[PDB]
Amino acid sequence: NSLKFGTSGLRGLAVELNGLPAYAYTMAFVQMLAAKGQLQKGDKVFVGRDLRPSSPDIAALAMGAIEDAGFTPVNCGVLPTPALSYYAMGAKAPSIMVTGSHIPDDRNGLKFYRRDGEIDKDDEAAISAAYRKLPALAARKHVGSTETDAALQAYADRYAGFLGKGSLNGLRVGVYQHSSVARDLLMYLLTTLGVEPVALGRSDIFVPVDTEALRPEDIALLAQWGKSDRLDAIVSTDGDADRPLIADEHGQFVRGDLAGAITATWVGADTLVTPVTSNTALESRFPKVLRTRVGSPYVIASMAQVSGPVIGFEANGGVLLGSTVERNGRSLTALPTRDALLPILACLATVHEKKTPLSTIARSYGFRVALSDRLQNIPQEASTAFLALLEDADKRASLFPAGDAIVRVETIDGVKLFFQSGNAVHYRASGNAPELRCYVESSDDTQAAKLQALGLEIARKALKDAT
Ligand SMILES: O=C[C@H](O)[C@@H](O)[C@H](O)[C@H](O)COP(=O)(O)O
Ligand SMILES: [Mg+2]
Repeated sequence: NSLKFGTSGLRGLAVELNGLPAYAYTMAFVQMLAAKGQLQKGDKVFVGRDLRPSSPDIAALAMGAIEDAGFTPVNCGVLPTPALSYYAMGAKAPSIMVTGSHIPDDRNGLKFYRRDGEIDKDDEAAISAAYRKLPALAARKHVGSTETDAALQAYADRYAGFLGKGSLNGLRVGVYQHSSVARDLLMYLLTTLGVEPVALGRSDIFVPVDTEALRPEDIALLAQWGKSDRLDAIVSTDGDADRPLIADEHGQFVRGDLAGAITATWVGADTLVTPVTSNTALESRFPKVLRTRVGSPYVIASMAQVSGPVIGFEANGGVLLGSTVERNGRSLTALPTRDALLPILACLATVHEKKTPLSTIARSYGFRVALSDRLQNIPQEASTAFLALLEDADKRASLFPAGDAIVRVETIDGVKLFFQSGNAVHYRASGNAPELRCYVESSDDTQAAKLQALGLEIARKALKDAT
């Protein structure tokens, strides 16, 4: 009942997914591929997972369905979503990642990959249609495929071999581990690159990290760790490690779209593709920016139409490298799905090459002061109603303070309100969980904080009133 596609992935409550649904959705997927002639009897399907409590069970159900359908499940254990996809795509095989990514800890999901990339919105519909048509099925777990570290090792080597052993010697970097599937990978990879890494804040409890809505606790932790004069940066990822979480030499967060810009510069990108929620200062630096709806499938579909490299990224910080990049005789092949290691390493490499701290690098882009947050536990019907309210000219004027007039409204993806002052407030329903997003831009830190608070209070009040 909670289980549906949305922005990307099939997601919903862990207690619903952990059972027949995970098995049946996996069956729908593989049978969808086989029907289309793309999967033949005995072909490999790679499965990976994150560190959510339900993830081992859900992976085992997925692997059961793969095998019952007549295909070969390959257990890749615990690893980043981009590691699984990089490896499976290199093997020309589909894959399934078990993760809820950023979503709350009572939820989980499945992220589906074809042999050549993320599933698209047509695929999502064909899976849902196939799922609907399945019989009333004998769900079965597969614990029997021994874990292979091949995918994690290949992924590590992608970066080690591209930058080269010892190429970042001199850096000292904190690794905020929490429950990131890359918590250990980052330690050994950084060490191989000549960085001195320091483990910080490992958690035996799953921590849902949303890089577009950091917990005040994580912000305070990054500041506290990063206030040491001993660290050049703190690096991390979210749960399934498709998004970076990067802080500078003072422990201040570098917003994901700025890490994305730093990465675009580093790889010498010709065209950038990013959603509408990315910082509006991007176009000031980069002359070819294609703006999209929010979500990886939208970014990928625009990247695919583009003929240096094509780079995609979102304000969540995930980077989608669209073209092979060359450097000092070494290649980094295209990986058109969100990655955290690329932006992390691009940021560290920039610091290393320019002998300049990350805060100065970040400031050099002159980004508008942006903030983002979300309200949790907001049903789809309630966020749909609120967003409709904002389409009424009278209602908009009623909800916002009179002194700053709304001069433009866009409904490309949610509702974005542009003000005469230059302020902007953007609301979106999350497609991945019952949450309402509020993103703002303003002219300085004080005004931005006030604007973020106002935007969230306006939504809170209107949501309570409509109830
Ligand atoms: O979130 C995960 C999405 O699939 C990702 O591609 C998207 O850009 C944002 O991280 C937020 O999307 P929502 O705001 O819809 O949750
Ligand atoms: Mg994620």
